[PDB]
Amino acid sequence: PSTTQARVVVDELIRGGVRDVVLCPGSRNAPLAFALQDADRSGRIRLHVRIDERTAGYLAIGLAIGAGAPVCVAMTSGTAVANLGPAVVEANYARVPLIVLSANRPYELLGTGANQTMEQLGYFGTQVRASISLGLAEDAPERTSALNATWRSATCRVLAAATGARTANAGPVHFDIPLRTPPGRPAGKPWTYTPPVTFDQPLDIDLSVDTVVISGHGAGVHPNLAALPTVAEPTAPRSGDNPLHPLALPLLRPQQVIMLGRPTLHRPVSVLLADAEVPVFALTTGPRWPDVSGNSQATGTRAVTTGAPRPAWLDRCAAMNRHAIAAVREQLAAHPLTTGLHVAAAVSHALRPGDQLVLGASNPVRDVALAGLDTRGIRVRSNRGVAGIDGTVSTAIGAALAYEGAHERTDSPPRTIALIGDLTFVHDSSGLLIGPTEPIPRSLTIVVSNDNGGGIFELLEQGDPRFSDVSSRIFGTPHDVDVGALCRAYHVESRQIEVDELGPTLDQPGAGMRVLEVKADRSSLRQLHAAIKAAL
Amino acid sequence: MNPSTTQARVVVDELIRGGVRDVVLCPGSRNAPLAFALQDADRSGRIRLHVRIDERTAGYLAIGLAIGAGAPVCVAMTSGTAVANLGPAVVEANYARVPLIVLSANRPYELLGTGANQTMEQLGYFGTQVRASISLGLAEDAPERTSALNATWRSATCRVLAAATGARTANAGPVHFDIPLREPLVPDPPLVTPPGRPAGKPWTYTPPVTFDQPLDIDLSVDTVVISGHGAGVHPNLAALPTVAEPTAPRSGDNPLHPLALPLLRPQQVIMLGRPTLHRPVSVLLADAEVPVFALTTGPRWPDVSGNSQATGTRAVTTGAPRPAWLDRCAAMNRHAIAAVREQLAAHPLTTGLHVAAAVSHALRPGDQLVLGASNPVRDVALAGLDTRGIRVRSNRGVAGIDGTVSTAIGAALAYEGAHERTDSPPRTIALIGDLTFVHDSSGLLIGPTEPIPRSLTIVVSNDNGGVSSRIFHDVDVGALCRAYHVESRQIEVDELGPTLDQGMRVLEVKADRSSLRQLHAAIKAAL
Amino acid sequence: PSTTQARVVVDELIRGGVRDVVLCPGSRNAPLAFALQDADRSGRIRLHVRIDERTAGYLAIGLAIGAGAPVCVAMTSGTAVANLGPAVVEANYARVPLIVLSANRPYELLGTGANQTMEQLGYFGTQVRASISLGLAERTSALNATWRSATCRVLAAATGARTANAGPVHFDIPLRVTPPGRPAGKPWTYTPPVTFDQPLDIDLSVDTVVISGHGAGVHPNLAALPTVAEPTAPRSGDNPLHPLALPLLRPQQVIMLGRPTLHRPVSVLLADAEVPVFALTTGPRWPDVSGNSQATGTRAVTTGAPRPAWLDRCAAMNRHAIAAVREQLAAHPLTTGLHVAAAVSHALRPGDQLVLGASNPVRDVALAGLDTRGIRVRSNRGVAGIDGTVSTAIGAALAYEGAHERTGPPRTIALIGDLTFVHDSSGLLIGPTEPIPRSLTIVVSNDNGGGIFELLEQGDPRFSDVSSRIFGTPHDVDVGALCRAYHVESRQIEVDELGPTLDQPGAGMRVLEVKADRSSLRQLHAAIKAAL
Ligand SMILES: Cc1ncc(C[n+]2csc(CCOP(=O)(O)OP(=O)(O)O)c2C)c(N)n1
Ligand SMILES: Cc1ncc(C[n+]2csc(CCOP(=O)(O)OP(=O)(O)O)c2C)c(N)n1
Ligand SMILES: O=C(O)c1cc(O)c2ccccc2c1O
Ligand SMILES: O=C(O)c1cc(O)c2ccccc2c1O
Ligand SMILES: O=C(O)c1cc(O)c2ccccc2c1O
Ligand SMILES: [Mg+2]
Ligand SMILES: [Mg+2]
Repeated sequence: PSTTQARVVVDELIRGGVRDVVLCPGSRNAPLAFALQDADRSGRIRLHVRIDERTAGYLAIGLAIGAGAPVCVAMTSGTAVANLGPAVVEANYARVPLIVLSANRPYELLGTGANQTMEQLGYFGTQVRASISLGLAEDAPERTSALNATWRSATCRVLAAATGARTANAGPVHFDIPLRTPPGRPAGKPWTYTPPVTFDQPLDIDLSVDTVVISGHGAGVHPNLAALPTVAEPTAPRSGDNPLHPLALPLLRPQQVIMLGRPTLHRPVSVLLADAEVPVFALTTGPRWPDVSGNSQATGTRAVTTGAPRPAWLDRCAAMNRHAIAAVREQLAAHPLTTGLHVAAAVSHALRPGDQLVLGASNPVRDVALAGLDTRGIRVRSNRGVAGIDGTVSTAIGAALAYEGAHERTDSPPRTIALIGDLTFVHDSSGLLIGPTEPIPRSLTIVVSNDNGGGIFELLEQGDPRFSDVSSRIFGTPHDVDVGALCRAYHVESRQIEVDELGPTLDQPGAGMRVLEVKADRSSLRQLHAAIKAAL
Repeated sequence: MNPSTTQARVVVDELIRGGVRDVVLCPGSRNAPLAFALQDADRSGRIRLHVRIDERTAGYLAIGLAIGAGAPVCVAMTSGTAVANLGPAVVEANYARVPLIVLSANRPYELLGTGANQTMEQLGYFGTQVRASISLGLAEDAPERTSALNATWRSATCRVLAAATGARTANAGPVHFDIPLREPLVPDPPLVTPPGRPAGKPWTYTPPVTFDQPLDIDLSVDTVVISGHGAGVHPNLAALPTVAEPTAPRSGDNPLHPLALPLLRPQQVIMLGRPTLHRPVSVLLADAEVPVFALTTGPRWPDVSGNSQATGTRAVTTGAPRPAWLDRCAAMNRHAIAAVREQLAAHPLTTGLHVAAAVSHALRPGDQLVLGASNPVRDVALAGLDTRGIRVRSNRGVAGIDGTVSTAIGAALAYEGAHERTDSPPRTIALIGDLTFVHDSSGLLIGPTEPIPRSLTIVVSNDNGGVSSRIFHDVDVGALCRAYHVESRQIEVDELGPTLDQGMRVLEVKADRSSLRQLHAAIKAAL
Repeated sequence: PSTTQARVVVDELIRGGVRDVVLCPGSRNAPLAFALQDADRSGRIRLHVRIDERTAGYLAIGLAIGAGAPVCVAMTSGTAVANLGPAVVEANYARVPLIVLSANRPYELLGTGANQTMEQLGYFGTQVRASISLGLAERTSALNATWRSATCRVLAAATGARTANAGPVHFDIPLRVTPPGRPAGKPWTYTPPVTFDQPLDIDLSVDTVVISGHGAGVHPNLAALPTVAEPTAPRSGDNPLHPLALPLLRPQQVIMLGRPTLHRPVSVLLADAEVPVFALTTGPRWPDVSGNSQATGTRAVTTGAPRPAWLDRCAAMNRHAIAAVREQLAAHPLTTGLHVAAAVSHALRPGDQLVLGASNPVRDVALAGLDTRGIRVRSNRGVAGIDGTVSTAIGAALAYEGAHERTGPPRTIALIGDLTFVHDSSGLLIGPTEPIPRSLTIVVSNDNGGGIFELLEQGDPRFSDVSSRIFGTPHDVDVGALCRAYHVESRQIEVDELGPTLDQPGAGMRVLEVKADRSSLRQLHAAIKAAL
C-alpha cells in the first residue's frame, strides 16, 4: 500500500541524484522513514538524524551546496515547518535544491479543535518552486504499473523543480506523501529524463568603454570577460586573473559595469551600481536579476563583446589594485591588536587549491574579500541568499560532508575550513551536537574569530563615537561565552590559539571536527578601517 | 505635477515602451490617475484605449487582444471587487500562457484594516495564479527624489512586463501590478513627465530569451505526433502523421484525424504542447506500452498519466518513418474523414457539426478563427479543418465559458491593428455555442466611444442547450443583440458561406441536438 | 460511506438553520449533491441553480442577508473559486454567513502538470473565518459525532456564533439508514447566545452627533440624539440629522455606530482631531478615519443629557437640508437618479425590503431623507461593488418571502444604477426549475453612464473634454430588449408614475426603467448646497 509507494519514491529520489537526507525524530512517523532506513543500511542513500529541526534544515543546505546535489529533509512534527522556515528562505534566495518532505493524513479532520499534522505558516506560498502532493496509495494490484509510473514521474517533477532542470532556477520544493518493488527505468536512469537545459540571452557590450566586472553570489563563468578588472565576492567563481580590490573601486571612475550574479557586499558597490551616469549590465545564470535603485540598464546571461579595454584603464586599475591590498597589509602590520580582519587574512594565506571555504555573514565574509583572497581553485560557500548569522555551523558540517563524499566517489579527503564570528558560532552552537550514529566530517575545521560581540557594528553609523555610551548593549551585544567549555560539552576537539598558530595548526590534520578559537578585538576595528582608508 | 499624476504617467509611458498597444479600462475613482494617463496616450495614438463596464468580461477582452497579435495587454480597474472580478481571466491567462497585466489601483496600504470604503486585501489576491504580484508603492511628494523614483517605477514596470511576457522565463502569464494611490487623484490645474530611456528604449532592456532542451528521438520507430494548445513548430517532425488540435500550429502536410488514432497502433508518440481536447488522445497516452516524448516551448509539460520518457523543446532526429507506416496512417486518415463527410451529408438535419463544417469550408488563408472552448472546438476538429495559414484562437487554458464573446472581439481588434500597421482588413469569424453566447452576451457591449472590430463575424450555432444538470433556455439571441446594439441576422447553414463573403455582426444558425447521438454513432460505425 | 457522510452533513446544516443552497453545473459533481437533491425534493432545503458562478455567489449573499440565515454555495468547477471571489470578499467585509462547499480528492495528484480540482487563489487565506475539511469516510456512531460536530463548527464560525464576527467559511468534504442527530431537531453541539460586552462612558451633555453605518447596532439609550444614519443602519431613535446639514453644525463629539462609508462630511468630521469619536460596534472590528477614533466599545453608559439648544440647532439644520433637497428637485426640470430615489422612497410602506445598489442610489436615498423605520434595507457595503447587485436583490427577495411564507408576500424593491444593472444582467436568467421571487421589483435609474463621477473632482468642467469616455462610460444599452431576452417583465416609465406603478403588483420579477439625466447632476447638487 503506502509501503510500496514509499519504496518507489525513495528509489526514484536516489535515481534523481539525492545522496543525503536529513531527519529529526517527531511525534508522527517521518514520510518514507522506513524506506529511507532500508536505503541507508544498503548504502544507496545517507541519512542524517538531528534533534534540532532548525539546524537540520541548515544541515541540508550544506549537504546541497557542498557538491550541488538535491537534498531531502523529512518533516516529522508540528514545529517542523516553523523550524525549517529560515533554511527554506535561504534555499529560495540562494537557489539551493532543497526537497522538504511532508506526510498528510487525509482521513483526519483538518482545521478544527486540534493541532495540525502540518502547522502551516505563510512562507510556503512564497518560497517554494513547487508544492507537489502524491495522493493516497490505493489497494489496486491490477493498476500497480499505472501507479508506479504516476509516482515516479511525479518524483521526477519534484526533482526537476528542485534542481531547476527546466527553469535554470533551483530552489526549495514541498513534496507531500499522504498517509492512511515495482522497477524504475533500466540501467538506473530516471523515469522522466530532462536533459541539460541551456537558457541563453545575449547582450552586446563594448569593452572599449572603461569597464569593471562586479560578480556576486550565483555568478556565472565568462571567458570573454576574463581580462577585465573584476571585483569578485568570495562566493563568485572567477573567470579571469585581473582582480580589483573592493577598496580600490571608490577611487576609480568606471564608465560601464558588468554585474554578474547577485552582489551583496561593499557600500561602494551599491553606490556604483546605483549611479545613473553609469550603464550597468546584469548577467545572471537564472531568470531573476537584481538592481540597485533601478539602475540596471539590461539583463542577459552572456556578453557578446566588441572592442578592447584601453591599456591605460587596465594599468590604472591594476595599479589601484596593488595600491589597495598594500594599504590593507601595511596597516594590519602596524595595528597592535588582533582583529577579525587579521584572522581573515591568516586563513586566506593558509588555504590551498582543493580546499572548501565556508564563510559566515557579518565581518568574516567581507574581511576575507578585503584581505585579497584568491578563490581560484577553492570552493567558497556562504549563505548569501538572506545573509543570516543562523545555521552556519551546520551549513559547514553539511558542506564538508557532501564535499568529502564527492571526493570519495573518485588521497585523504579535502579540507573544509570555516571562518565565522562569535555570535554566528553561538547562534548555531547546537549544530555541533552529532550522535555517534550519524555521519561526521573527516576534515572539517571551524575557525571562530571571537571578538565577544558583533564587530561589523563598529563600522556602521551606530559605531560612531557619539553613540559609544549606548551602542554596546544593543549593537555590540557581548556574551562572555566560554567557547572552549561549550565545545567540551559537545565532545568536539577545540583549542584557543593565536593568529600565528593558524597556518601551522590548520596544516596539521586533527580530529574530523575541530574548532579553532582566535580571540579578536573590536575595540579598535573602527580605528583600523579609518587608518586603511587614510593610507589609500 | 502631483505625485499620483506623475507616477501614473511614468508607468503608462514605460508600459508603452514595453510593447503594450492595447489597454482595457474599467471605470472607477481610485484609478483616475491611470485613466487620465491612458486617455492621453490614446489621444496621441500611442495606444488604443478600450473602455468596458464589467471587469470580468473585460479581462477576457484583454486576453483576446493578447492572443490576436501576441503582445502584452493591460487591464486597469479600480480597487475592491473590481480586482476580484479579474479572477477568472487570470486563471485562464495562467494556463494559456497569456501576458495579461492586471493593473489595479488601490487605497494606500496604510488604510487596510481601518475599515476604509472599498478597501480589501488586494496584494496577493491572485495567489499562485500570477507570474508575479508587484506593488509599485505609494508615490512620495518629494521633488528632489523625482529622478530616483522615476528609475524605480520604470524598473518595476519592466519587471512586470518581463514576468508577463516570459522575457526571461519563457513562460508568459498574468501579472498583478498593484498601485496604491492617494489624493489628489486628478491632475492639478502646472501645464513634463520624467523621461525614460532615449529613442523609446525600455528602462531595463531584456532581449527575448532562448530556452533550449534537445532530445534524442528515433523516427524509424512507428511514430504519431499529437500537438495540443501552445505547441511549437518542428520542421524535422513535418513528415510524421500528426493529430493536431485546432489551436496547435501545423508543422507539416501529413494530418491524422483524431477518430483515426484509436484504430492505429503507434509504437511511440511525440507530444507537442499541452493536449487538452480529444478523449481518445488521452486513452492512448495513459498506456505504458507506448513511450511518450514531450516537446514544449516553455518550462511546463503535461502529466502524461505517466510514461513520459523525456521532455524537451526540440527533437534531434535519427532515421525516418517507415513508408508502410505512413501509408497506413494516411489511409486511415482518409477513411476517418471520409466517414465523417459521408455521414454528415446523409444526416437529414443541420447539427452543430454541420455548422462547424460549413464554417471551416468558408475560411481562407489569412482568416482568424475564434472557437468556443466546448463543442465548437471539438466539432471543428471532427470536420477536419486544415488550420494551415489560419490563426485559430480558443481559451483552452481552462476551457471555461466566461468571456468568450469578449475574447473574440479582443482577438479581432488586435489582429486588425497588426494588419493596419502595414488593402482591406482580414476576417475574424467566431463559432460560439448558444449557451456560451448567452453567458457572455454582455461581452458584446461596446460603448459608442470605443473601438468596434472592423471585420468580425460571430457565428452562433443555436441548438438551445449544450442535480445541477436540471437547468438544461429559449433566450432570444436577436433580442440580446439589440440590447447591446449589434447587427444580427438569423440565417441557414447554406447561406453561411456566401454570407461570410459579404463591421461586427452576429449570425445565428438554428441547429438541432436531437440527432447528434444518432449522427455520432453513425460516424463510429462507418469507421 | 461517503453517501452516508453527505446525508449526515446535509442534515446537520438543516438543523443549523441552512434553508437555501446555491449550485452551478461544473466539470465534476457538486459536494453533497445527491443528499442535497433529496433534501430539496423533501422540502427540507431549497436549491438554486445558476450557470454564472459569479452571480450565483451574490445570489447566496442575497439569500443570507434577506433573513439572516447561513447560506451554502457548492463549488463544482475550476473557475468556481475565481468567480466566487467577489462575493466571498463582500461576505467577509459585510459579515455575511456564507459557507463555501468544496470536495477535494485525496487519491489524485495535486500541484502537478494538470488542471486542479480547485484552482486556488490567494484570497481564501485572507477572507474566510475558517477552513474545515471533513476527511474521507463499523465506527459509524463515532464518525456521525465527528461529522456533526465538525459541521456545527463550520456553522458556528460562519454565523459568528462564538466570535460575534459572522463571515465566509470554506468547508471541504473529500470523496473517492442514516445515523440520527440529536433528538427533537436540536443541533449536535449547541452554542447558546453569546454576548461580547464593552461599555464606554460617554457624557451626553457635550454636543453630540451620532453617525451609524453598515452593521450598526441598536442603542435605546442614544435615541434622542441627532443621528446621521446610513440607509442600511437600523435606527434606534426618532431624531434624524440629514447628512447635508452636518457641515452646518459644530459637534463637539461623535458616537460612531458600525462601519460608515457614505458622505464626505461624515469622513471630514470622523477625522477631525478636535472631535472625540467613540466607536460602538457589534463585532470585534472597529473603523477609524485618519486614526481619530478615541475609544471603542459595544454600548454606551451615558451621563447627562443633550443641551436643549443643541437639539434645536440640529433640528433646524435638518429641516433646512430637507427643504433644500425637496425644493431644488422641484425647480429642476430633467429627471435624475436623485429624483428617482425620492419617488422610490415615498412609495415604500412598512414591511418592504429595500435593496440599494452602490454609486449614487444608496447615496441619493439618504439625501432624499428616507425614514428606514419598518423597512429592511440591504446594500453590499462590504466592498461597495457594482457587481452582483441583481442576484443580491433576487436572493434577498427569495429569503425574505420564505421567511414570511413560514408565518401564515412582502415587497422587495430594488434601486440600482444602469451600470450596476448591466454588470449583473446575467442574474436575470432563471430556469423554470429554479425558485423565482413573487414580489420583487427592480427600479433601474438609467442615465447611460456613471452619474456619481459628475459629483466628484473628475466631474469638474475642466475635464469636460476627457471625462465622458473614461468616467461617464455611456453604453446605449437597450434595457427593454435585455429583459425581454431573459423573459423578464419590464416597463419604461417617467418618475411621475413610478410611484403608482410600484403600488400595483406585477409579475413575480419585474424591471422598472426610468430614464435619467446626469449632465445636470453637478448643477443640481450645487443648487442644493446653495439652498442649504
Ligand atoms: C539571524 C540573524 N540575526 C541577526 C542578524 C543581524 N546581524 C548581522 S551581522 C551581526 C553580527 C554578527 O556577529 P559575529 O558573528 O560576532 O560577527 P563579527 O562580530 O565578526 O562581525 C548581526 C547580529 C543577522 N544577519 N541574522
Ligand atoms: C465591481 C465594481 N467596479 C467598478 C466600481 C467603480 N464604480 C463605482 S460607482 C460606478 C458607477 C456606477 O454606475 P451606475 O450603476 O449607473 O450608478 P449612477 O452613479 O449612474 O447612479 C463605478 C463604475 C465599483 N464600485 N465596483
Ligand atoms: O542571480 C541570482 O542568483 C539571484 C538570486 C536571487 O534570489 C534574486 C532575488 C531577487 C532578485 C534577483 C535575484 C538574483 O539575480
Ligand atoms: O506547454 C504548454 O503551453 C503548457 C501550458 C500550461 O499552462 C500547462 C499547465 C499544466 C501542465 C502542462 C502545461 C503545458 O504543457
Ligand atoms: O462593524 C463592522 O461591521 C465592521 C465590518 C468590517 O468589515 C470592518 C473591517 C475593517 C475595520 C472595521 C470593520 C467594522 O467595524
Ligand atoms: Mg564578532
Ligand atoms: Mg447611472
